[PDB]
Amino acid sequence: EDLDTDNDNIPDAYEKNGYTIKDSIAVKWNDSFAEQGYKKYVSSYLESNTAGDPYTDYQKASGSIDKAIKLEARDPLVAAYPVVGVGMENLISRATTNSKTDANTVGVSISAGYQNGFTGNITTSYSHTTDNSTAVQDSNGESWNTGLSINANVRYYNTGTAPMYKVTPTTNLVLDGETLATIKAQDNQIGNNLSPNETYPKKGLSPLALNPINYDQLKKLDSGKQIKLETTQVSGNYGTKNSQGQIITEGNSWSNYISQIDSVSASIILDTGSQTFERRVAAKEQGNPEDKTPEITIGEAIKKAFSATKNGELLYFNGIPIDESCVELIFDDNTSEIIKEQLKYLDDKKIYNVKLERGMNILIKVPSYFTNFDEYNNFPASWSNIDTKNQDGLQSVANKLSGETKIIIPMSKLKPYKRYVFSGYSKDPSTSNSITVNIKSKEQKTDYLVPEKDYTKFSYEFETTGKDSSDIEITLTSSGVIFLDNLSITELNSTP
Amino acid sequence: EDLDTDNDNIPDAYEKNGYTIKDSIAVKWNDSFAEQGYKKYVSSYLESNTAGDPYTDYQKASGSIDKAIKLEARDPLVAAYPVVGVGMENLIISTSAYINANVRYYNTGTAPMYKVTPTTNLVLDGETLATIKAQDNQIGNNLSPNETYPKKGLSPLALNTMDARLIPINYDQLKKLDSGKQIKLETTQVSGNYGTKNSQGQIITEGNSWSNYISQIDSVSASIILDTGSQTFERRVAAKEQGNPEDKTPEITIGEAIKKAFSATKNGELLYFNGIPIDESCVELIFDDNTSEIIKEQLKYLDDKKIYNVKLERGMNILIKVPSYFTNFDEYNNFPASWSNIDTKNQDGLQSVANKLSGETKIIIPMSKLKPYKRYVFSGYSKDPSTSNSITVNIKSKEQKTDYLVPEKDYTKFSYEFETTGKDSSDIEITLTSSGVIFLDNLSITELNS
Amino acid sequence: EDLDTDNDNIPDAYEKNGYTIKDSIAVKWNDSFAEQGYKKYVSSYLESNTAGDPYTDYQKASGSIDKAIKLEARDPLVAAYPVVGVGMENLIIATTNSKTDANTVGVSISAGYQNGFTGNITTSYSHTTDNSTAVQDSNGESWNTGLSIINANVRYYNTGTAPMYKVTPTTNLVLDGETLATIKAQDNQIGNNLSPNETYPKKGLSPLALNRLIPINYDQLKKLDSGKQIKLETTQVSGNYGTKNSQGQIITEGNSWSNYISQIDSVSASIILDTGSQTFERRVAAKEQGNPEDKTPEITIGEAIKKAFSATKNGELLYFNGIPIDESCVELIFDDNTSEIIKEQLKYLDDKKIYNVKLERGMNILIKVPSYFTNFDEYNNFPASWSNIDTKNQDGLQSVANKLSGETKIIIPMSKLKPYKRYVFSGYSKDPSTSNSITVNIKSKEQKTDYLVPEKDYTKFSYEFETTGKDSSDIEITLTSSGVIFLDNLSITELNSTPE
Ligand SMILES: [Ca+2]
Ligand SMILES: [Ca+2]
Ligand SMILES: [Ca+2]
Ligand SMILES: [Ca+2]
Ligand SMILES: [Ca+2]
Ligand SMILES: [Ca+2]
Ligand SMILES: [Ca+2]
Ligand SMILES: [Ca+2]
Ligand SMILES: [Ca+2]
Repeated sequence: EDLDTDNDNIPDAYEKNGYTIKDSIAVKWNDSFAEQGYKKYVSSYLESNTAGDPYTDYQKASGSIDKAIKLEARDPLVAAYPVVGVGMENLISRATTNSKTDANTVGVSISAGYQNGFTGNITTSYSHTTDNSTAVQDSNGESWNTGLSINANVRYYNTGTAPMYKVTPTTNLVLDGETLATIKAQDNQIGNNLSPNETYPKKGLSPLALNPINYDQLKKLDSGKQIKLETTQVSGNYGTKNSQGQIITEGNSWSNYISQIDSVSASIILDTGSQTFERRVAAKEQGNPEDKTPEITIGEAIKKAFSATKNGELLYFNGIPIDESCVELIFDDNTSEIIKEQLKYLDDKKIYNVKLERGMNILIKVPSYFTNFDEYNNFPASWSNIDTKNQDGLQSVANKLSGETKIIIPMSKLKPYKRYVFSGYSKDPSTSNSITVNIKSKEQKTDYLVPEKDYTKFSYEFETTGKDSSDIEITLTSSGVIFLDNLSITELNSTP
Repeated sequence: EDLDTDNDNIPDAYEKNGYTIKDSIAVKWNDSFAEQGYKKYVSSYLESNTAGDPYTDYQKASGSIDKAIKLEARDPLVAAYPVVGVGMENLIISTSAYINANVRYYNTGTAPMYKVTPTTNLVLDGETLATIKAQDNQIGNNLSPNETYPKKGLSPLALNTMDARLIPINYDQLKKLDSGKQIKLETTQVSGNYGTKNSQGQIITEGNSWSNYISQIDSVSASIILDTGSQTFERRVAAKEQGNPEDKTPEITIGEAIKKAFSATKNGELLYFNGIPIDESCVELIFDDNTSEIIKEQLKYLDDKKIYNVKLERGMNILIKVPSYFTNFDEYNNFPASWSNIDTKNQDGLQSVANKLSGETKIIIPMSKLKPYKRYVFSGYSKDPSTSNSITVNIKSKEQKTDYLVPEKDYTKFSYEFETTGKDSSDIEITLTSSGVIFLDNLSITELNS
Repeated sequence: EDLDTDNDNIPDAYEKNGYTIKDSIAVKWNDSFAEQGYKKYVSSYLESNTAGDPYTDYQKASGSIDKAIKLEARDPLVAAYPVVGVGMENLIIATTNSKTDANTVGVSISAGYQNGFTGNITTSYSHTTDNSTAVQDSNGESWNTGLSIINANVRYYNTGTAPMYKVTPTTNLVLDGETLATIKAQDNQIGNNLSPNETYPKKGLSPLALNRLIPINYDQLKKLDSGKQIKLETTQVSGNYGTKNSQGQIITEGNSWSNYISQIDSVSASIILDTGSQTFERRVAAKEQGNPEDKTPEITIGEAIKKAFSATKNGELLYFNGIPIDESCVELIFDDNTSEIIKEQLKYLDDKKIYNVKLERGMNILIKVPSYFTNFDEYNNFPASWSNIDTKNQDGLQSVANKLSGETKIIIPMSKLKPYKRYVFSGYSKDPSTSNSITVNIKSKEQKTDYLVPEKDYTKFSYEFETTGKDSSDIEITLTSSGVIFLDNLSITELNSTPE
């Protein structure tokens, strides 16, 4: 075991089967290393840069890279890749917020039930975190025509795993479908450095200010739509070591690698609700028989990309459960088609057990409130008539629904002018009971549900209107006995 | 031995344990070296730049770096890191309207910065007036630590160019300035260089950019700030990654970190900066949420129950605010106004002696030596073996404070937050009462934010 | 020996002790070399550049550097450092400039000095780049005449030991507190060459016109009218140094002097010598106090002065181009920290001389030679002769004294003094009987009288007197004693210029 075909100081056999770096030397992987904290790395023995990034497999695995790079990008399959966008703080004035997911979720259709095996949803307008949508937070029904009777505050963000140096973004002013001009940061709106999961200017500093609109767009802006600001391209550099040991970011353009990484990877986005992450994971092309990129499943990709913890069987991200049945998976058309085609040949019927291919797009939307009756409950109020003396749950226990259960959801906790979906898993062994669900919202809707012998997922939509309004009431009425588990509420796009 | 994994001219065995530099070559540490002035250095044996700065462990330890770098940054665990800001001295508006301001750059780090080009924000109330970047006319060639540009004894430089003349667009914001508002100045980013010696021996600061190292240093270190009331120092000390078994960064406590970072002397047990006590009980410690949580979690597993014995961790933020007036009844008393009901015959103090109080203590503080319109706190430690007396405070301030405190069997610290407003207002009255006989020690007064 | 730790072509044993360069190679020092004119060099054996300048110890000692560098900087302990400032000599909406006014404005003169410390203390110690100009065109009229409700003439100067190439000063144009604008030479006010002790343009050339138009307020105009204290601050200067290359050519292109300014200022002590007309600024390297690995040699203050200013030691007293610059023959001015260090260090010395105190890092020293000084031994530069002088004595401070019994008068014409300037009259007196008394009278703009009592040994006394106008009464100084008194080393030193 001494061959090095790609010449990156890792033997072919070790890199094919499994290796780890100890004392700056690659060693064969042994299962006893897991408790000591070492991780099992695998990469391609024919290419020195498996993920397509500036750093080779040895440099990533051994940590011999910039120390500002996230520890997730030390896996050869996870690329070091900045994701820089621009978000609007104020416009001129009234305070506004921004969302990196609304454009992705605006085009998802929610149905009452889900088909066999497949659990996630399908979007028609999949977008990345660089697309940003503005939402006015200081609106009280007034229009923008008042006052005038007829600059801009921005703050760059990084959702990638690598820092970008000398950031020069280019953004388009989208007048709800119209473009004034393309604007490029000339000399004073350049960020010298922008670490992952941080903004420029840093938190605690005033939003950046950079140096007109017609009544037709004012009428559009006043009625139901808000301006959006998205980046067409960003130019920046990366750091590498000299022969004298210095770090240089000059001539090291990130644009030399944008196209290569994007074409050998699969895009995955995780949205915790407060902070958002976007990762690229390398995959192999199907036709080529000389492509030696390791093949891993979707759950392994999630664990490697987001450094989730495998506490038993379910993955946990900083304590938040991100398991297949605890989140809302959103794919585009092609990825959903591939997953559905691959699921019929798999007896497990799990999305996370499906092999990861290049070109797939996955979005994970973590619920705002989720309960599983085992260890996790973050609902603002406790559900009524909770039964836990059962051992027939989806994972550990379930809820023995016999009668009526209600939940009190204050309007203050939920963001106004937003679209939500209520989801959960239900099972009825007798297959002779009916479920009636009523949601109290701006519009009251009544829907009937027929559970099956095994666990199935249901979903119902509702919207919240107005900061000052009535509470939200959800009730579950059962004719007989119904098994309930893994109830959750996720936040979809905003509404006019 | 002679094994050098990282190739930085220090053997791995020497780095794992202590080592020191004698005659520009590394040697094993011996306890007899401390009496001759030599210092004990420990660093990671798997990396050449433990702290993340442009200088390796051997260069820092042996002093083979720029001589303008402070001696604190000669320790491999303390980073050589400039902290450059801008401070506004005068503000001028005149005629539309032309804005000129008088500023002066500051450096609170351990390394000089060359060719300083700061960027600062002009904000009056949330809204940024403009983003200003210095031009060739107002770039500082040299900015040494603990020094300003221009140096002391020179007039502050004026900033009135935006290459041009700066001019606000609308007048409503300028008119709102008179409506009880002010202009704020904060530093967004600063450009600059560091010196390295080339193959001919000359110092070069041309291709060397400090921005190539900001993200890396800020990511592998902990931030500590020491404020003595007159001059402020900000330091970065390297810490290890929690989940990495291959991270060989040495692990040190908070007191060791402070001693290394600020070159504080230690006479037996206490820590002195320049004769100013900076001990755990002699200053005010301020932490953010995460650092406070880590410290509280780690304290319950430690018998001594001291902040300075808690292991330093990556990402922690510590602020040390040295009290302006501090007395310990032993060797230091700069209080302008004497106390009441004082009996100095005791031996049950925190370090040497204490003060015997029987009843209540009230202090009338003259405000002549006090800076107007600043929040203050009066702090100290109290002892009560009986655990049967209650302590309450009667405080005269903007909002009158009446709170209750229960002394413990051992020494306990009392500090109550209050806001003082009005120079031409009523005198500040502070009253504290105890039911029985109590022992009090380490009394101090500290300025805070206003 | 042969060991060379720092790789600068001089053995460590040679650097720890003295050494000298003969035939471009270092040799061990011998006491007999002083006759041939050779000098004894010491440097740090762990450092190539002891002084912190771009030139190593061997390059400095062997003289293999730019030939425009003064022989003072041939010593490895004396840094090759340019001190470039801007001076103004013409006002446009005829003028002299003093480079040691900010230092002497804050010095307070007292009659008596504590035993051992025969020096003064300043409050606003500044360097020769901080320059103040005094207008002499006005004879009593204000600037408001003629115009009521932009290009000035300047000339750079160098008081260092190294030439500056491609000089680009950044002068701070501050009138009184308020800074109107900060300006910097761009293309036509850049000096290609500026040798030490030289100006740009040269002495026989007209001053260059300073660079659009800057508004001037009116209140500051009458502020100048009340008192003329216009200042011309130089915040920074850009320039290059010359070094040889592989071809053998002198190169001054990427050789920025700013790469070395912070390093030199951090490992050295600043000393300024003012010789009445010309002013010199030097930097001498010193050691770190708490560093066992710092091998910089330790020298005293007198040794540092002799090394830095190339003074000649004629016996035991230092001489600078004939002018005596000994401790008792000049006016030493320190700042607070240097003064307290010297005061602490004197009480552990038997001799109790400032020149015997070890030089330390961060020290600031200013030397101002008196305008008129006599010692009754060989030097007497007063325009007139002191009356009632008894040269035949042996109890003098160095050789002889002035046996005083009665009254002493000196005539001093006003044309020999610069008007509107604060002055100091100083000397040493001693009375073995410890019973007589001395009274003095100074005839100046104010009639001031002070009393003085001598001691068993010599004790310096200092008194103030000012001048006003070019046409006024002559300055008369009276020395009156009851019994017999010994006087020696009488001097008059010119301090700052008083406001109009
Ligand atoms: Ca390989
Ligand atoms: Ca490979
Ligand atoms: Ca469950
Ligand atoms: Ca090593
Ligand atoms: Ca090391
Ligand atoms: Ca005590
Ligand atoms: Ca040598
Ligand atoms: Ca040497
Ligand atoms: Ca004499």
